[PDB]
Amino acid sequence: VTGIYVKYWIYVCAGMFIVVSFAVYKIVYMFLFLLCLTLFQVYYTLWRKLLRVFWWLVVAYTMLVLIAVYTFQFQDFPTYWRNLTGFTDEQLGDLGLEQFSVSELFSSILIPGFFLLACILQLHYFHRPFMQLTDLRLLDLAASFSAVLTRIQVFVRRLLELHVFKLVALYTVWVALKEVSVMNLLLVVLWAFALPYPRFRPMASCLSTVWTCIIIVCKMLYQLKIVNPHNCTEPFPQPLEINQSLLYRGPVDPANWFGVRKGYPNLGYIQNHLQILLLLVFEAVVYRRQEHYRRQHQQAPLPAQAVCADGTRQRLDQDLLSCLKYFINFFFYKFGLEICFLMAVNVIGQRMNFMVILHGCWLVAILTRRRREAIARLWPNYCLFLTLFLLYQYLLCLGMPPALCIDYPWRWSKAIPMNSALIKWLYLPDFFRAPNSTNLISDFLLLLCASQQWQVFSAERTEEWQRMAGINTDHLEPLRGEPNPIPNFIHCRSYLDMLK
Repeated sequence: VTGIYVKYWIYVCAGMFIVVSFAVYKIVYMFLFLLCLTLFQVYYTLWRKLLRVFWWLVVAYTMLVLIAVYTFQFQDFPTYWRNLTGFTDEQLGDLGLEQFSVSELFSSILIPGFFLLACILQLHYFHRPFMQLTDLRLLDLAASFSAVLTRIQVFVRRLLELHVFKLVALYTVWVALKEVSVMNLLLVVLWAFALPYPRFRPMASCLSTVWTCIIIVCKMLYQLKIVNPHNCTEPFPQPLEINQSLLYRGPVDPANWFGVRKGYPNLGYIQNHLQILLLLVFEAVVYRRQEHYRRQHQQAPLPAQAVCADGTRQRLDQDLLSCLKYFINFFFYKFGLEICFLMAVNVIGQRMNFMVILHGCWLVAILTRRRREAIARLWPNYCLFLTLFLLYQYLLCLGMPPALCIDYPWRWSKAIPMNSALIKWLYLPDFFRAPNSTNLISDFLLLLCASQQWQVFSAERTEEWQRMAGINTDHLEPLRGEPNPIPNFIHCRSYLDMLK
C-alpha cells in the first residue's frame, strides 16, 4: 500500500503531552505544559530547530521517567535528606511521586509510558516530517471525486487564509467576557487594537501567543499554596440582602480578581486559554500552509483578497454562478456600511443600557452625513473612539478590587437612593447586581465590522483593486445621452437576469 505519508504528523505527539499533563497535580506536570508552550512560541518565532527541541523533550521525558523510577523504593527519605533545607513534606513530597503501588502507580507509569514510545517514534520520524514542512466505474469516479475534494480543499483553505484572525479575535473576547478574569485585559487590549490597525495584526498575534502561555502557567501553578494566608465584615446600615452577593458575604480571594480559581477537573478551568492557544497556533499553521503552496505556485489570485478569482465586475452580469462567486469574495466590499449600521442596531438590540445611548447618538452622527465621503471624513475618528469605548467598557466591571473591602460610592446614594435596576440600566460597576459583560460580544462584533470597513474605505483611495469590483460612489448620471454601463436587463433571457 505504502500509505505511510499520512502517519508522519506530530499532532499525536503533541496531544500525548497534554494527555499526560492532565489526569496529575504535581510540579513536574508544569514542565510538560511549559514545553508545549515553548514549542508553540517556537512555531510563532522560527522553524527548523524543533528536531533538537523534540530530542531535548525526549530527554526531559526520559528524566521524568527516571524521577518516577527512582521513587519506587523508599528513597524519598534520602531525597528529603539530600534536599538543601527545602523538603517540608510538600515542597518536595506532594509532587515527589507518592507511590500508591496499586493503581495510581500503574497510571503514573503508563501516562509517560506512551509518551516515551511516542518520543522514540518522533525521534525516528523527525527527518521525513521535516521534508514536507520545509523547502522540500470505480477508479475513475474515485479519482475525479478526490479531485473535487482537492478543489474544495483549496476553496476552504483560501477562505480560511483570512477570516480566521477575526475568528480568533471573537473567541478570545468570548473567553474574556464569559469569564471576566482580569490579566486577560491584555488580550482585550491587543485584539481591540489588532482589528482596526493593519500593521498591528501580526504583532498582536505573537504577543497573544506569549501572554496566553503566561496565563496558562499562572493557571497551572496553584496546587499547594492555600487561600487562607492570601475578609470584609459587613456594615449593616444599601439594599436589604446586600450582605449576600460578593463583598461582605464571603472571604474574598485576592487573586480571584487576577483570575485564580483552582478548579477540580484541572483542565476545564484551563480549556479556555488552551483553545485560545490552539487557535493561535492553527492561525500560524494556515499561513505557513499558504507559503507551502506559494513555493510551488501563486498565492496572489486578485489584488484585493478574494476567493474564486474568476468572478469579475463584468462577469457578474453573466450567470448565477459568477454572481454567487462575486458575492462570496466582494460581499462586505459592496455592503459594508449597511452591515455596520445593522450591527450598531444589534448592540442596541441586546443591551438597551445607558452606555449604548452613545452608540445610537454616534449612529445618528454618521447617518445625518448622507454621502459616503461625509462619513469617511469622520469614520476613523469614530472607530478609534469605538475601540476606546470598548476598552473603557472592559475597564469597567472592575473599579476598585474586591480584595480591598473599600466599597463603591453608591451606598451613599446621593440622598436619592436608586434601586438595584437603575444601577443595572446605567452601567454601574457594582458587586450586588454584577453588570453583564457577556452581552458585550455584539459590541466587539461591531468593532470588527467597522475595522474591516476601514479597508473598504481605503478602496476609494486605492486604484489597486478597482479592476475587480470597481467603484462604489453614490453618484448616478443625470443630463446624459446614454450612461449604459450594463446592457438592458428588463427582459430576462437568462436565470440571473430573472432574479435581477
